Amino acid sequence: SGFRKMAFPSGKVEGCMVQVTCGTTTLNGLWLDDVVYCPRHVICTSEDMLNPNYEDLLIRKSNHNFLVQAGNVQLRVIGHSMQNCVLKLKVDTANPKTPKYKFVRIQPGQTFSVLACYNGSPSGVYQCAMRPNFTIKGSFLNGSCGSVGFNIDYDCVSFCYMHHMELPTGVHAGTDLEGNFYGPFVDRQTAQAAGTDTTITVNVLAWLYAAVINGDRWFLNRFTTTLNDFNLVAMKYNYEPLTQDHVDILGPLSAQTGIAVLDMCASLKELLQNGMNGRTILGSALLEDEFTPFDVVRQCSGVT
Amino acid sequence: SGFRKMAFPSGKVEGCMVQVTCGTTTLNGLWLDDVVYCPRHVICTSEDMLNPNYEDLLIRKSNHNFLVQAGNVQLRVIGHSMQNCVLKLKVDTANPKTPKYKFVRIQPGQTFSVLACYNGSPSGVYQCAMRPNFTIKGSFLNGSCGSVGFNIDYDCVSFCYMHHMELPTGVHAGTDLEGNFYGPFVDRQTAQAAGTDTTITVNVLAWLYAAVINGDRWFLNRFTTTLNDFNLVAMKYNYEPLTQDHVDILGPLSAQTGIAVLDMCASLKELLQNGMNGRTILGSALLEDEFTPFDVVRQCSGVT
Ligand SMILES: *CC(=O)N1CCN(Cc2cnc(Cc3ccccc3)s2)CC1
Ligand SMILES: *CC(=O)N1CCN(Cc2cnc(Cc3ccccc3)s2)CC1
Repeated sequence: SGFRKMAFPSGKVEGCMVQVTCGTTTLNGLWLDDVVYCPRHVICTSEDMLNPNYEDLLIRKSNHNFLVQAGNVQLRVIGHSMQNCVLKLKVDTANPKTPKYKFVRIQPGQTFSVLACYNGSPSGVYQCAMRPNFTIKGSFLNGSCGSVGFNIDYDCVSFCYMHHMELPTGVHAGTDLEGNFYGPFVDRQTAQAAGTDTTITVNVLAWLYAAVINGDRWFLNRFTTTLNDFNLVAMKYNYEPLTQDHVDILGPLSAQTGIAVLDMCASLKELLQNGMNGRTILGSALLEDEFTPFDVVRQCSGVT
Repeated sequence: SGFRKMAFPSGKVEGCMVQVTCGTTTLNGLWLDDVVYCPRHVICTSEDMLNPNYEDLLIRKSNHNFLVQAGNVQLRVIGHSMQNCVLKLKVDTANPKTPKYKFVRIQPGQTFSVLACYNGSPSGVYQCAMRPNFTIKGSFLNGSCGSVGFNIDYDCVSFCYMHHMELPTGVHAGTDLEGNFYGPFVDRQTAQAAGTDTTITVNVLAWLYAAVINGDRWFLNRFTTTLNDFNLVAMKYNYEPLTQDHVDILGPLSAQTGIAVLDMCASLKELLQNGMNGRTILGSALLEDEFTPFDVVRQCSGVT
């Protein structure tokens, strides 16, 4: 028993982290097979970041300008190309620690682990969610760009995020491993405001199910509701609308606990309307939304 | 910017996890050099756990009864011994992935990362703290025993915890790597109640400093207090007494923010007395106590 904000084991990803330096900028790269992926803003000076023309800046760079170091050994760059907002640096050596992998583009509400790195070296691992406004709330200092987000399915690492920037409000933006930003963000030091950071309703319900499985049951009430009634309340509280797809995904949790999804929605509705009254659920005084239904099943079952 | 509950990268520890089976019980083992460490209750049947005499049960076990598997390859056991509540299984092969390591016994209030494992395979990593009542609030299912807690200092892993049991209240108990339980707990299926789970005051103050460094400043007030006055309030709220040693340890955070430790104590005193009033600090609606002052400095500076 017990329920924790749990990250995937990071070993498979640690073996892929490298340092990439172009001129005076050093950030992280992801080395998979004979390609190193990194944010294209590694070619920028702090002056360039204000309004960079990446194609033009890249013309002044040659393979030998990209210094790639894996541990304390230098990798030989034999090609370079820009794919959207990432650079792909072809090296002459395949990463011998390359795990089975995929590049996936996640949907808002999906969680993933981040291996925060500096100078190609891992500093820590934590769990994030792609917010409904396409930002993530991470922990990233200067030098952390190029750190990646991922999920693991037994032995296959699905990379979903590469860190590129921090908005003026302290929230984070990045791309998938094809270099496409999540949301409307651009790799430019310009006015970029995030939209409404709504709560991931389906995740909150999954976490309420985890609470029941782990013994926290005070919030269970004698009520039920409908999808439409619940959604009127969810709209009022800046929660994402709950769909039949979300109800279906919560089916295994509903089956395990014997609590119908709509009954849990009515418990959530009362928590939104009445608050916690100074009480806690799974050690939290707020409704946690960074556990998906899959995460709750995975953690409550013990998938390795 | 941003502040997350961050675990150490788990790769160095993943390379040490093995499966240990004795009869019908399978749990995790830690393989360092040519020794595999595991909870001694691996020799128990569910019937034995009620009142086990470990020395007597161990007499009926031989080296060949301890099945140790690292990945899909079997390790040859050439010796076995009991040290307190752990068994040390000498194998004929040194773990080629053994990192630089130490065995440390932590004090309450200290944090560490846990690599939750099942059948010698890593499932996830999360951050814990040794509670003042010597329990930890983990996420452990049956089969997770033998999973370990650790800290890392650059390339040296300091192992501090091995998981042994869950109390009837859903909290966890275990040993250091010398096999001595933290607290008064015993490896027996018997009535073991935990003492008061008080809040780790020095950790809360460190986390308030992290909040200020990361932009959350609403809770800063116009007041100050003294150690004795603050401690009268801390006693009332089941917070650990703050000592001059704790004040000294908070010195670098005080210096970085320009907020004197006693002024932060006065902010904490008002938060205890008035509550949060529906507001949050670093995404939390409660005062977080599982970040030490060292953790805050480490994360806010980017140590790898
Ligand atoms: C996320 C990440 O690692 N990066 C993107 C943001 N930059 C910010 C900086 C750029 N240059 C720096 C050093 C400097 C400061 C002032 C004048 C000249 C150079 S920090 C870091 C990389
Ligand atoms: C923490 C950990 O991994 N362990 C300590 C607690 N045991 C509990 C169990 C013991 N035997 C089990 C299977 C069984 C159930 C009922 C009757 C006979 C066998 S679960 C697991 C290991």
